[PDB]
Amino acid sequence: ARFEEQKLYIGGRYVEASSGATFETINPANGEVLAKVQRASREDVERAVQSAVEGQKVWAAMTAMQRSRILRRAVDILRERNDELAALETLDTGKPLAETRSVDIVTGADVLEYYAGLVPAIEGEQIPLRETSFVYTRREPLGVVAGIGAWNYPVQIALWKSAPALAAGNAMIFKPSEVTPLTALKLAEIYTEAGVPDGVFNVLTGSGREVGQWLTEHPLIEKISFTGGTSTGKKVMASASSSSLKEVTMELGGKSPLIIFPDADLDRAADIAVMANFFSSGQVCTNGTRVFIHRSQQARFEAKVLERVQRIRLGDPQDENTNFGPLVSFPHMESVLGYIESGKAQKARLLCGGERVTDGAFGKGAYVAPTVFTDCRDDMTIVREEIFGPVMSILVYDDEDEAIRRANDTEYGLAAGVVTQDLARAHRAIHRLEAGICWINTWGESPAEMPVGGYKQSGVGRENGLTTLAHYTRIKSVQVELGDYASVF
Amino acid sequence: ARFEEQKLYIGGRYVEASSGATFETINPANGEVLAKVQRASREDVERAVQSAVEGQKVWAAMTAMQRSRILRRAVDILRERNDELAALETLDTGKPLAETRSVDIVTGADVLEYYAGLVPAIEGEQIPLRETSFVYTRREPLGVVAGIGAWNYPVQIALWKSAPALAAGNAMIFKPSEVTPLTALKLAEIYTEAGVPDGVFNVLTGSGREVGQWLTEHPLIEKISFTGGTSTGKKVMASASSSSLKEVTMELGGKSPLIIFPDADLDRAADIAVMANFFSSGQVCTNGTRVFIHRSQQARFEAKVLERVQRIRLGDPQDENTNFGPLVSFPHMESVLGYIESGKAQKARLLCGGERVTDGAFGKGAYVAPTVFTDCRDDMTIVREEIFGPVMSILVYDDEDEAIRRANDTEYGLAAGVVTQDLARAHRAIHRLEAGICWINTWGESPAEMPVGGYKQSGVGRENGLTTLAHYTRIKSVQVELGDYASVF
Amino acid sequence: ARFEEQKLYIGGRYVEASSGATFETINPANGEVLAKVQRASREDVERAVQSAVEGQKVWAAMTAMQRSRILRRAVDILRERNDELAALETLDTGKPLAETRSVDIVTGADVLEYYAGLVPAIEGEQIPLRETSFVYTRREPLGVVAGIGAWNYPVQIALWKSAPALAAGNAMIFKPSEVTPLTALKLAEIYTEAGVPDGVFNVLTGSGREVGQWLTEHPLIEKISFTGGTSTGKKVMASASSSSLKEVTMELGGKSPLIIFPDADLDRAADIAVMANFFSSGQVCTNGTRVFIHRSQQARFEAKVLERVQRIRLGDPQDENTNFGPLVSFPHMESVLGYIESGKAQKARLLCGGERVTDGAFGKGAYVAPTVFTDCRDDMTIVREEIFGPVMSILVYDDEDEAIRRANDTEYGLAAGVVTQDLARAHRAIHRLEAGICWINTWGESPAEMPVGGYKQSGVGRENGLTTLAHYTRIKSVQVELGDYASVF
Amino acid sequence: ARFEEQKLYIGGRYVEASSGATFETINPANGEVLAKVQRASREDVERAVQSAVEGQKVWAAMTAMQRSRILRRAVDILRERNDELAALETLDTGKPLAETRSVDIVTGADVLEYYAGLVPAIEGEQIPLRETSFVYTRREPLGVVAGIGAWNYPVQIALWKSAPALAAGNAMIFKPSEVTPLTALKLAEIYTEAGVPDGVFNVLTGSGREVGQWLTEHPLIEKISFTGGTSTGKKVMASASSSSLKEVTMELGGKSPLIIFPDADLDRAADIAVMANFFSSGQVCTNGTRVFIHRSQQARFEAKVLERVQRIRLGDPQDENTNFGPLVSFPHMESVLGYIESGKAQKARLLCGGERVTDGAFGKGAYVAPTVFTDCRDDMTIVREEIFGPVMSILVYDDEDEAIRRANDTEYGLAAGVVTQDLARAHRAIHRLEAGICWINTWGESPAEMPVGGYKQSGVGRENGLTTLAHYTRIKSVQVELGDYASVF
Ligand SMILES: NC(=O)[C@@H]1CC=CN([C@@H]2O[C@H](COP(=O)(O)OP(=O)(O)OC[C@H]3O[C@@H](n4cnc5c(N)ncnc54)[C@H](O)[C@@H]3O)[C@@H](O)[C@H]2O)C1
Ligand SMILES: NC(=O)[C@@H]1CC=CN([C@@H]2O[C@H](COP(=O)(O)OP(=O)(O)OC[C@H]3O[C@@H](n4cnc5c(N)ncnc54)[C@H](O)[C@@H]3O)[C@@H](O)[C@H]2O)C1
Ligand SMILES: [K+]
Ligand SMILES: [K+]
Ligand SMILES: [K+]
Ligand SMILES: [K+]
Repeated sequence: ARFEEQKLYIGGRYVEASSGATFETINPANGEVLAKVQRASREDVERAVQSAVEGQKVWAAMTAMQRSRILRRAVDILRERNDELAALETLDTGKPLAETRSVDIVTGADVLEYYAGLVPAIEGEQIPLRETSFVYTRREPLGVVAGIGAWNYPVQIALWKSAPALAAGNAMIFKPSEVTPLTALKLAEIYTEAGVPDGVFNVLTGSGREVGQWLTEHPLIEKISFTGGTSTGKKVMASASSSSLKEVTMELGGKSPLIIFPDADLDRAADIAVMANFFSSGQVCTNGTRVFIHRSQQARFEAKVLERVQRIRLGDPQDENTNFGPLVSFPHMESVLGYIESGKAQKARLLCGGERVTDGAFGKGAYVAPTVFTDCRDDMTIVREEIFGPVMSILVYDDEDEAIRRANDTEYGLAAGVVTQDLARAHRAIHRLEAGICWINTWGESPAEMPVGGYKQSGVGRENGLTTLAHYTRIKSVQVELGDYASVF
Repeated sequence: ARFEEQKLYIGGRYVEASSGATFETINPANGEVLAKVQRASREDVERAVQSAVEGQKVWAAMTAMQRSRILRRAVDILRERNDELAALETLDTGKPLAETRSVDIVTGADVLEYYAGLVPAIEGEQIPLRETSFVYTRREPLGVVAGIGAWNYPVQIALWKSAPALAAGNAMIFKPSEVTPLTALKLAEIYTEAGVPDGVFNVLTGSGREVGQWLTEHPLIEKISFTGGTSTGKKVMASASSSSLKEVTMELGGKSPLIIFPDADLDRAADIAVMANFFSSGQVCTNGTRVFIHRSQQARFEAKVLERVQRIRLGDPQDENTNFGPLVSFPHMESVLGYIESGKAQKARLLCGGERVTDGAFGKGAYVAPTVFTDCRDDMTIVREEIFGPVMSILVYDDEDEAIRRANDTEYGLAAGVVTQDLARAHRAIHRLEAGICWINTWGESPAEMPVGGYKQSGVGRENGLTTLAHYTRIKSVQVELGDYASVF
Repeated sequence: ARFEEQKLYIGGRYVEASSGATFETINPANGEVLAKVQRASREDVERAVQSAVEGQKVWAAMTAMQRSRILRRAVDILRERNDELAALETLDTGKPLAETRSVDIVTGADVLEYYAGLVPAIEGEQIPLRETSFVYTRREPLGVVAGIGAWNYPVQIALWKSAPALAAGNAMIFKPSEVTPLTALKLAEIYTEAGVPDGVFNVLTGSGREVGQWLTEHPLIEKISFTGGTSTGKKVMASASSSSLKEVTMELGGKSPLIIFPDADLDRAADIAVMANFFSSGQVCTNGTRVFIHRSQQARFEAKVLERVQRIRLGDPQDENTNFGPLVSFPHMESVLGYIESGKAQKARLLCGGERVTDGAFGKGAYVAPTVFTDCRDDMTIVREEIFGPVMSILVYDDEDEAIRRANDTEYGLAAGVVTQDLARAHRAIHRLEAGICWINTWGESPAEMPVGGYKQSGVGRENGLTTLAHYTRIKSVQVELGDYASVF
Repeated sequence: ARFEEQKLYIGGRYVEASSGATFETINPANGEVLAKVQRASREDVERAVQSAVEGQKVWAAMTAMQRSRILRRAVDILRERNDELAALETLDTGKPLAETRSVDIVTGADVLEYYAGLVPAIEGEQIPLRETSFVYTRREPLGVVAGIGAWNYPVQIALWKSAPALAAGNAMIFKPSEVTPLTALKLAEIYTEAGVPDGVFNVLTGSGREVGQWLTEHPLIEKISFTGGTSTGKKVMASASSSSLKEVTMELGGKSPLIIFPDADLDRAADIAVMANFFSSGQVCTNGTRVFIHRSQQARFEAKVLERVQRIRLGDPQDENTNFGPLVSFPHMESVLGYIESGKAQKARLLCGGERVTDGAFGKGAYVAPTVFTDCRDDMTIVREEIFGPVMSILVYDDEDEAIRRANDTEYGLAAGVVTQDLARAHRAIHRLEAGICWINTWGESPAEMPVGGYKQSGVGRENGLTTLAHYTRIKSVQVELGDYASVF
């Protein structure tokens, strides 16, 4: 009701969907309906694929430096419109304005800026075999690719997916999460306004079980880049494989361990622990939700965490002084409380929070308190399963190697981190920790240069860094024969 | 009956399976039963996984140069045992001794030799962010991986899969094709005898719908490398994804185009065409089974092909003078004849062959004649579908761009090739042809340095070359923070 | 003088030289003094180094993307000021405005734009040795470097040297040729205006015998990048070497061969030959001044060359219709006339030109007519020596291997090119030619991505491409021991 | 003489010099003449170049894997002959058999083994410009190169220079130090015995003033790789430069700092310091001859050094129990004694040694006792100059930035190292140290994978690692024009 009805974006403009259906997006801070949003039909998918196939030909036909200049213009527009977009993202996600205006668009554009600079650097190889033959490889665009977004960092994800895709000369059809479809459409406008050819970046809104599914099954789409839950991830990846043997990137969930070594500065450890659990109200996939503390440090560490949790400024996300907002959706809140209850039921020691915040106004949003459990065990549900809400589990150990083994003891493998002042501990531990994203004495920083993604069931492929650009191309090997050809027949 | 009963190979030795079942492998040249072969049970898979998990730890703990030296020793043994292995491969596949002793083991060991030299070259990156922080990446072994083989080049495939896997410090459990399980077991012996730790290369025999399936579903196996039909490929890839989100390499089938440009030397074109269709009795996946000839050259080209087909020495594969043997299996022969019949039924012009060779002795094997159809059309079944037997389809064109468009007009994309003496034609055509493996004025050569694999539904990932070694590792990003950490809380 | 006296540029501004000496730059089109120019003293060099050492620390302390953004801003300014700069360069060099407006600044800025995007891509390696030790490398700035320019492409050369230097975090002190000091001072203003810190790009004017010598001798300068004559190159490289063991880049002269094969399009061949000899009035280092024609093509090719030479618009370089200006200076003209005279004396056949152009206004300038000699012999002075003027030598050959051996029979090795339609001959010929810069069926194009430089006495090191960026850093290996250290004592 | 007269090695065999001049090599342990050695004449150099030019063509014409196999065979032979070679090297250099048996040949062969595996990995780039033009690069051999060796690690240095040279398809003419010519001649026999073509590795004996000079001046040699003193390095590099513009590699001397931070394990620190000063009797270029100790640690650290020095087994290098031999020659000894005398004169505090060892057999040798000076000052001769003998200078510091600035305050920059347990200090310190070879908590280890070389006046270029292999090729860019060529004329 707050906004005009949102339409699909195809061929450098808004078009009417052909399903007759809509859905609504809700501000989770107050329950207000933000907008009616159209549902893409199976035929709308077809339209967007045809648009993308054509746009990609125009885009790939431009020179590298031409793509580079256009993507830079988009970066520039993103910089200037940083605050408008953050405000929109705060409305849609409930995340504090303090975060969206300094992180979401900022780090999204950083990656686009990075890749824009790298377009002329994409190169194949040359390999001499003998005087009369040699080989060269070509890195060619995949063609049409599809991105599927999650709801925790809507625009950032769109950017981190579309940037390398477009830089490598592909077209992307992007499906934002049903929960957070607003910023994705703005991004499509900005691309068009920067000079990105019609059809190169199209946005389809709708549900994953339909639109997402249809993108995953389409025989003309070459690759799917997905970000979401491990369970969904497996279904998306399977449908992508069985339909037409597509390429896949999977950025999934985790239960990332944070190991505080017994020599650690507990102030730093505590700051890290709280950042690794309560930023974006605990809705970051790389969150360090299993915190290992050595028995000699438990009491002091718990106190230091407690002092920090107590000063967390939960509040209205539109207030600049807020640094902890509501969760993204009332149903997701219900799921987090469900997990919190299991922690209580399973005799984990509640250190703080554990409840919904219902006091005046807060009752109108989906606010869960920053919750900390301690004296947890490896068989607890809060320790084994991804919660995706502000729930830290503090776990005690006595042997550093035991801590590592337990850290590794999971089907997840997204992130890991250690806090220590010791050279040998830092590097030796990090080397044995089975995860794709590893932090020493810090947490959460994810530079454009740094390739990120999960080990095991936390992912397939990577985002950011040089490697990701390469994986939005396909290798063609060309053997040139300059001498004679011999047949056995 | 010819050989002892074949057992599983686990932990550097032969072990009894626990299914109680066996199957038989047949020499397709004479129908003789070569050997009873044990069927791996679900519990045998578990045993091989546990063996592999342990072996991989020993192997990965050795230095790079230590792995290098051992893999070189294996190469050396492969060189010395080249003729024994070829003879065995000829018995199992029906492929001429002329091919197995100069190609199969030779090119298999070449790739192992290549990768052996490259072990100390595997490196991560280093990226400075600022005076107080930097990033380094590590390329770490995947751990336990599984190879699944096809029956056309049994030992070569095992080698091309296991070489980069082992070089990157992984363990591989290999499942050869039911049709051709013999050489894979020999390879396992040779690895052990070269100094490869127990469990690093294990072989399970059995059927794909069982053992293959169980490997694909296992939660402790990190990656599946598969080589086989596109249809099977899609099922394997989906099961690999849905079970535990494994990494995948898919080397699948194709309907690769060969375009003869109107300036081409027709002698060379004909030699290429016949090599690209009748080597290994037409059972090569990269076969150029759709041959485009310009209307001005059709008559002369057909004659030149005919002169070459007529001198093909079909015969007993154990005779050195044979250069065209039977197909791999009587059922596969029945399938090829089925396709041949459809070509006749659909009014394609039979140029030669088209029948089973039943004359004295040949009636005891599964021999199909080298078959050539001409005046074919893009909607014919022999033109649209992979036959995997000695069946060439000659197709006529008038516009070079039309030829390219038609070459591209398929869901396949494994290989492509052009014959021309013109600089501009060669490179411009090859650039527009949608395939991973592209030949100019030659066919079938696949050097260790050259990464090979399909576009579209012909594959995911690559084999051979530097890139393949890298993809048997996983990237870990490590960010080292050397300065202060700032918390918003 | 047309312009005010030109001062040194040190620390983000113009400053007075302390030599009390000047020289003048003259317009070679009319003999007018463009400007008095100050000569740097030793003290001024010392000042420039101090300024550079301080600038470099500030520049290096910024982040990659900060440097990137600043260089991009410089690109924008160069794009805007393209015409002003072109006009100034035309005054200083005598090159036609039609060239300077479309080549010099455009391609200079192109290279800067390329490197600006690459700054965040500069990466070290990481190598695992064993569980308790690993290595990582850093690519660190060299520090302070010096670029010494040539007079034929003054601003372009300043840009191709300073771009990777600055992109890699260095400061550069640049000394333009005393013949063309004007545009380098403009570039320095532009860098400063773009946000490049004071001291990072300083310009010293003066002679090679003084200022240039002092730069190569200075113990605080880490690298000299030099473009100019081979003889001078040797002296510069020896002084850089023996003084303090500096790294060096040398882009020197050539006598590059152009081989026209009997299957060449002769219209393309003649276009290529003329472009390869008469662009910038033949003052391009990579010029194909030895043109090999097959005997069967001689008459026809000479006629085609003559048709093109006759329609060359020799004239006032400020007239937009001019495409052939005077030479850069009167003494250079005289040197070229001497060579021309030598050609007549040694009985080459003059096909056209061979004389100074003196009619009307031309006598006030340094105009040499486009000159073609034919029936040349390998022992002729005009065939052995770099003339650096508009003088083509046509050499007849009978077979292809003979042409190649003759092409290679020189101490030079800057560029080479072949003209042919045959696929095999193009690549095979090019692989045998001993030159760093090779063109097939074209000439002169030098994309930012393509490493360019000389073989043999034509060069050391490269410019442009990824490699050049790397060669403006130095490698530091860091070995981290995480385990025990064993002493033998 | 112990051995027969040593001849030149040219073209796969020994040949007579044409100088009619000889010199002798002497065992520095007893003063005995080991052998007469022929001096190469200019004609002999000319012969060696001709032989090399022809060998290189044969070598380069083989395939990568053929070269690889041949170098591997050389590795095997070196492994077998390790003890014979060690014993010979001990005779020529005076280094303890315990070092030569376990370091010199082992690590020399290690590097050869590394590069042998890398030959097939040498690759060019391919860059697409537009649909009608692309670029590929070739990495071509340099051709004939020369290596000039030093006397402290004769065979190792011959191996580290020749390995990448030969791996990249070059021929190398090697001139060992006149002080230690014996093992280089052995290596040449071994290469030939392994299947290296005649002329590919030739050895010339003689002096630097003659033979070495003639090699740097020769117009057909493409590159000089030099290891030795900085002063000589400058002369060599200037002669290589000014003669014919050769590429150069310089591995020069140093005054490398070892910084012991207040949080260091002092037992490790003392072990590191002693190893960094007294291994090979202190005749290692990367030696940490400036040892920085914090004031609070001074007394304790000196005592720990003294305990280790006192148990050094100075003795007959042929005794396996010896771990500290004499210096390489009597004049080198005298130079070291002069430096020691200078240290006493300038009032450094002698902690131990400081004298020639003359008792019994020792007087027949060039034995200098392990010497430690302490309370040194930055302006002392022993602190500023490379002594290249067993002389440690201990320098006290008060804060960490002071130590680093003082470490950096030198024209040298070969190696640096820090000892500390702190994570942040280790990396931060190392990043500020101006040296090409940096060790954290260790010293002296130089893996084949790790690029080693000097900053500043300690070096130009690198040895070992991937980069060094690349720097033994030259880059040729090839631009293929597939479309029209436009001329302005
Ligand atoms: N790696 C990281 O950093 C990550 C960062 C982001 C959060 N991360 C993950 O995101 C999850 C939140 O999402 P969820 O509440 O579980 O819904 P879903 O995971 O299904 O929603 C994701 C998207 O999938 C589309 N979708 C749904 N079903 C589909 C189907 N069958 N076929 C095709 N598509 C389908 C759907 O429309 C939506 O757009 C968390 O669990 C985190 O693990 C980690
Ligand atoms: N790219 C190239 O070059 C290639 C080179 C080789 C031939 N190439 C391909 O090989 C095919 C021949 O094989 P096919 O007659 O169709 O049997 P299948 O393709 O099923 O046999 C392949 C393997 O899959 C295992 N398997 C079967 N079902 C399974 C299941 N459900 N889960 C898990 N595994 C399963 C099975 O046990 C066998 O080992 C040809 O069509 C070529 O395209 C191209
Ligand atoms: K995975
Ligand atoms: K695919
Ligand atoms: K050179
Ligand atoms: K230097």
